[PDB]
Amino acid sequence: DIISVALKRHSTKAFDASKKLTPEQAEQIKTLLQYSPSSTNSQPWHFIVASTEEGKARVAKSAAGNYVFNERKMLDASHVVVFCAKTAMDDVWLKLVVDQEDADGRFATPEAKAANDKGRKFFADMHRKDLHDDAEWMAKQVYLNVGNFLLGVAALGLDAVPIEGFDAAILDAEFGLKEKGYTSLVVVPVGHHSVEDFNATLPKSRLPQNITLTEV
Amino acid sequence: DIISVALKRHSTKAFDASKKLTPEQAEQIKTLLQYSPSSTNSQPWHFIVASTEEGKARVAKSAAGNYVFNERKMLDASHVVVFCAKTAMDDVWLKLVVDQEDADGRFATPEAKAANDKGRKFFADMHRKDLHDDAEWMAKQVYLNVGNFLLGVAALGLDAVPIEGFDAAILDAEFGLKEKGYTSLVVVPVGHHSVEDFNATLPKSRLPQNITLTEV
Ligand SMILES: CC1=CC(C)=[N+]2C1=C(c1cc[n+](Cc3ccc([N+](=O)[O-])cc3)cc1)c1c(C)cc(C)n1[B-]2(F)F
Ligand SMILES: Cc1cc2nc3c(=O)[nH]c(=O)nc-3n(C[C@H](O)[C@H](O)[C@H](O)COP(=O)(O)O)c2cc1C
Ligand SMILES: Cc1cc2nc3c(=O)[nH]c(=O)nc-3n(C[C@H](O)[C@H](O)[C@H](O)COP(=O)(O)O)c2cc1C
Repeated sequence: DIISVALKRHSTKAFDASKKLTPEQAEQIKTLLQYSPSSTNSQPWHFIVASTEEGKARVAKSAAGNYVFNERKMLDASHVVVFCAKTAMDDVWLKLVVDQEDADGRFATPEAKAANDKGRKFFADMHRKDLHDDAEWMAKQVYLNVGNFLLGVAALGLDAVPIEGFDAAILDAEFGLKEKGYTSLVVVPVGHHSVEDFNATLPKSRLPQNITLTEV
Repeated sequence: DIISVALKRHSTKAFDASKKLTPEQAEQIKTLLQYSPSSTNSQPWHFIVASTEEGKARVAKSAAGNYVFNERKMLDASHVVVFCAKTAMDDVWLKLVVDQEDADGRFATPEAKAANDKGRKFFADMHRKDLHDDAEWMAKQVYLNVGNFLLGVAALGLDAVPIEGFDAAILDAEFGLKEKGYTSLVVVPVGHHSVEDFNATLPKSRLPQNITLTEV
């Protein structure tokens, strides 16, 4: 199932504006973003899904300067996801993680809740106090979600492309992510490709396993 | 159904050592690692898949210090992959990627290749000179590959777990990395779950969409 899905999914370079997402797939697109794994269930992310031609326009302002080639993907596609990560990891936000676990039924007795809180506060203190790469630590959790997402919509029969070529500073101001405490990382449109997408036609290229893989 | 994949996948806490992956799953292990997307198709990664008990043993040395609780996962699983990323982005890896694309037939005229090649060195030079996030860029792409991998193995009917609690320095010395020009980031075992894995039983926990998601 998944092997040939991974072998034909491709970064679409041109979208068909009229092919809109099913009312329900517009809710499973929501579902794949939430139920993705994260270091100690940190989930240090926030998502802005733009489905309107008012919302899709505000994001595409980001694709300025040397990013002009990525703007039609922002507009022509039906549903545009903007991946964001926390700037810094506060104590109350990790309190929110465990309490949500508590309500969802992961702990029998109270002892386990405290333990996880500090199993989390071990790794958190490891990165936010000793290594001082918490921003980057949290960012890598979201690129994992990106990867989870790009295979998800592909198997769901939807076209998509991941994009980093955008001016984060404006997208941060446009939706005030600096004020909330977040930073844009990757913009993934999803929709349906036009035959104006020259990548649907071209064969996939990877480097051979003898270069990339080691068996022991 | 891929949505049911995201709702039934779980971080396995105990593997059954007997149930080994079939050689076809053992040839499918490699393709998901190979055919994952990449920013400018850099693919700044290397994978060590350890398939026999002595190969699995060398990896499990990482989880010997204050990470012992994660060590049996590396021991009982059948195929253990440790994701690695390049230290620094050389010019020749940019040379081999595009040359490999040319060999697979992506460029009609030679001019298209050169355009593709430096559009790559636009992002590359930006991260190695302008941004200073030479390593962190070569790290986030493989966390993305992890994400693609974690849903692949779930949909493949396989049990898996991401691991960060390991001594990167030890495993890098163990297989003589960074001299290689690579770095361990995450260790992913995959195999089949044992009766001792009480994570398969617990209800999935996430933060509610009202917290993490904004529709515009
Ligand atoms: C998986 C598991 C294995 C064993 C031997 N037990 C359990 C759980 C259990 C309880 C709480 N948590 C918090 C937690 C959640 C996520 C992450 N994370 O992946 O980050 C870390 C920690 C995890 C597992 C459990 C329950 C509910 C009752 C009993 C007696 N047990 B257990 F027998 F101790
Ligand atoms: C993090 C990330 C960022 C990307 N950014 C862009 C981009 O800015 N512009 C673009 O045309 N493609 C972008 N891509 C698509 C890649 O060029 C593409 O995945 C790679 O060439 C392999 O092609 P494939 O998606 O068909 O496997 C990005 C991919 C990733 C993973
Ligand atoms: C990057 C990453 C690193 C992880 N490292 C560990 C780890 O070191 N030990 C562990 O028990 N679980 C680890 N996990 C599993 C997470 O705790 C788990 O994904 C999270 O609690 C949600 O659980 P789920 O995988 O069942 O959806 C890791 C997960 C990710 C994504």
